[PDB]
Order: sequence, then C-alpha cells, then structure tokens
Amino acid sequence: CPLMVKVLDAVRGSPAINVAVHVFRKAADDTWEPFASGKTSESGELHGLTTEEEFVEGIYKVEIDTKSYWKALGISPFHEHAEVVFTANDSGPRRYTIAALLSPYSYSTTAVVTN
Amino acid sequence: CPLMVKVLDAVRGSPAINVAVHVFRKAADDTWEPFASGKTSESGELHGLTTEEEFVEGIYKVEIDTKSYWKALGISPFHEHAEVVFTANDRRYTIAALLSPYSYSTTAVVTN
Amino acid sequence: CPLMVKVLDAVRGSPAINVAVHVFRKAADDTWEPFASGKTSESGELHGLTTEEEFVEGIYKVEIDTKSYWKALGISPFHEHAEVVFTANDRRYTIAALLSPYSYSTTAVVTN
Amino acid sequence: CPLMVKVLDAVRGSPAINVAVHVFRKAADDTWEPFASGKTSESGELHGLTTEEEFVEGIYKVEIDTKSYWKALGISPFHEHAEVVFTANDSGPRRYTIAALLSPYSYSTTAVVTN
Ligand SMILES: O=C(O)CCON=C1c2ccccc2-c2ccccc21
Ligand SMILES: O=C(O)CCON=C1c2ccccc2-c2ccccc21
Repeated sequence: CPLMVKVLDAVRGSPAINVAVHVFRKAADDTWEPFASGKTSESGELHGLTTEEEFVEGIYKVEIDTKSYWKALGISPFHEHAEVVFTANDSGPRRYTIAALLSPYSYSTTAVVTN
Repeated sequence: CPLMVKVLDAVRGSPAINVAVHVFRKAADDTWEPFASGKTSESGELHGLTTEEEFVEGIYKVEIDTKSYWKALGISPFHEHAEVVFTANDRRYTIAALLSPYSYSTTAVVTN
Repeated sequence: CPLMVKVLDAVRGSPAINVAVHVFRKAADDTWEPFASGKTSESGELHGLTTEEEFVEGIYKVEIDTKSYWKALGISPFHEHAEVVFTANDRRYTIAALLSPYSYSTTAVVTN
Repeated sequence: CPLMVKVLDAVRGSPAINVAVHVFRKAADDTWEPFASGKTSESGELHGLTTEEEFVEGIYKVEIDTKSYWKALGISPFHEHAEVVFTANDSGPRRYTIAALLSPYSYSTTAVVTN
C-alpha cells in the first residue's frame, strides 16, 4: 500500500474515525483531478486508496475533511479542511503515510516516507 | 490589522524569515481570487495584509511557500507549501505555522 | 528579559490565560531548585521571570500546569503538566506551548 | 501491551530509531522510581516495557532521550529530553500509546488511550 493516511484526535486522545479524505493529482492542464477518496476506519487509518501501478509520479493533494469531523461532534472548528500537498515518486516508488493530528483550532501533519 | 501571519522554524528555533505568503479569497464561482501577499519579516511575521473594510466574511486560503524556504537553506522538504483554509466570521486572526522539513503545524489564535 | 513563556489553547484558538508556570534550575546535587514562577497574562504570556544577571548557563526546567488549566474549563486532560528541560548556553529564549487535552507541542524560539 | 511509545523524526520524515526511553513511577515517598526502559526499534516503536499486572495505577513519567538522538546525528538540539507525565489506570486498566514527533527545537507528544 503506497499511500496511507492516519488521523488522530488531540481532544479525546483517540483515532479520528470516519474522517472523509479526498486525494487529487495535479493534471497536465494544471488543475486538480480526483484521484482517490475514502474514510478513516475505527483505528483512524485509511488504506487502499491506490496501487503501486496507479500511483505514478506527480503532485498530489490529500484533503482531510476536518470541519465535517468536528461539526459531527458539536464543535465549530477553525479550518475548512487540512490540505497536504506534495510531489510523489519523483525518485522512484516510495511508500507514504500522511499523519494528521487534529484539534479544533490547530492541526499538524507529518509525512513518513519509506523506500 | 484583522489578519496576521507568524512563521517559525523548528529546526533552528527561530522565526522563518523571507517566507512568501499568498492569501486568496474564494469567489462565487468557487475559484481562488488573489487577495493579499507578502514575505515574512525578520521576526517571521507578516502584517498589513488587509484592513477591516476589505476583510469581509468569506472563505480564505493562506498559502505559505515552505518549499522555497527549505530550498534556500539547502534542505530537502516534503510539502509543496502549507495551506490554511478557513471562514472569516464576524475579530483579529493570527495564523501561525511551525515548520519542519517533513512536518508542519498550524494554529489560529483568534482574539479581541 | 532573557526568558519568556507563551501558552496557547488549541481547542479555543486563544491564549491560555492564568496558567501557572514554575521554573527550576538544576543544582550541583542534581535536584531542581525553584527559580522563577508566575501565571500567564491575558495574552497567554509570562514575562519578567528573570534578568540577564540571574539567568546564567545551566540546565533549567519549565513546568506548565496544564492539568489545572483544563480542569478549570471542565475538560478532562491527559498530562499532569508539560515539562520543558533545556540548557541555557551563552540569547533571548521564548518557550512556547500549544495545548490540547491529550496532546501538547513545545517550541523554543531563540533570538538576538 | 498496555504501554507503548512511538517516535517520529520530523526532519527526515521517518521513524526515530534507537531512541532511549526511561519510564518512572511516582513512589509513596513522592520520588520517581525506575519502572522500565528500552529503545525504539527500526519502526520507531518501543513495545514490551511492562505487563498488565505490573502496570498498576499511579503517576508515570516517560522520559524520551531526544538530546542523545539528535547529537548522534550531528545536530545540537534545544531540549535535554522530552518528558511525558500522566496518571495511569485510575479508572481501571487502559492501553496507552505515547507518540512523540521530534524536531531539533520543537517536539509534540500525543497520548492515544484505549479501553
Ligand atoms: O505531528 C503530526 O502531524 C504527526 C503526529 O502523529 N503522530 C503519529 C502517531 C500517533 C499515535 C500513534 C501512531 C502514530 C503515527 C503513525 C505513523 C505516522 C505518524 C504517526
Ligand atoms: O505549533 C503551532 O502551530 C503553534 C506553535 O506556535 N507557537 C507560537 C509562537 C512561538 C514563539 C513566539 C510567538 C508565537 C506565537 C504567536 C501567536 C500565535 C501562535 C504563536
């Protein structure tokens, strides 16, 4: 699995479950084409977005729908979503984990990239 | 000054200086219209982006050119940039970003 | 003002006000001697902890009473406190802390 | 495994490997008794510190030896170590993961607690 997303909730100290994630790839004409989407599981993970074959070099945007997450918990958060944008596979295939840690007015995101 | 940006460098423990920041407002057609831009000062801050008159309710995007920052330091970064997207609803907004090569955090400090 | 503390609340997007902070210096016997303390202001800051004369090289601990902060808000936190331990080596040190109930980050901004 | 530690390196975007971790428990006489120790693996994880039986209620300190980590990489970091202090198991047994994300002048730590 070359692209995985892991999301944690900093208020509850738990996985962030049922978080919607939309992945896009920057096209030849410079716009963002839909690439993959899904929702985090009970462990706050999202696997199976793509395949090695499909996940070619390019600029990708991983959009994490943080607002919908907080709103469903009664919280009115600051951000609309958390967007993570990166060049992938430009030195050959790598495995990427995009981790996000969420609070209503703050988030962090870290990439763990392995070869 | 209704909107301020503060950027920090977590490798060096310092303000991130000369970091380009572009702000956009979302238009009725769902595109991002350029709104404000500048480069962070010696204190890692960018003030004077707007005025209260100009900064009406709406969805804004603040794009922080983190890639160029790291490149200038000779360090290979992960992200193309850091994007911060939020609705301005009617005080003073401080968007802060703490930068590392493969990680960043962003926090909104909203005050009167 | 060689040592400043800044505390932020990541749930509310605000300075963390009235947060008690205790600073200690490590003594020759490896114990922590009380050094400075105060409570954060309305801007989440604590200034005037020391002077340059007093703030000699050595290992310091800054303890931030995060548990009491959350309790006062009716929120159940994880940590007993946030501890920040570092060697002062000879400028101006700003210890910043971003607080959430089950998470915190701390950053040193060291400048001239 | 009721207590696990996971450490990531924010400069390299990788697990933080061979990080020394020392765990202490606050004693009856108010001092910190050694409780467990170990080092993170190639995945940046440390399992097997304790057992359910041994990990009774108490105040614990997880000390992460961040300085030694950075120094071994040629970096002179700000902090001596990252200390995480918490009451454990005071509402019955829980599983705790103490995650730390490291940069030379900054770190964050998050607890994920499951029942
Ligand atoms: O600061 C950020 O955004 C990153 C902070 O996330 N911490 C991460 C974390 C926390 C608890 C349990 C597992 C993981 C994990 C696994 C793989 C990759 C990253 C992380
Ligand atoms: O980790 C994050 O995203 C938050 C970390 O930022 N720390 C902040 C910080 C650090 C040093 C000096 C001044 C400030 C500041 C001012 C206004 C608002 C936020 C912050």
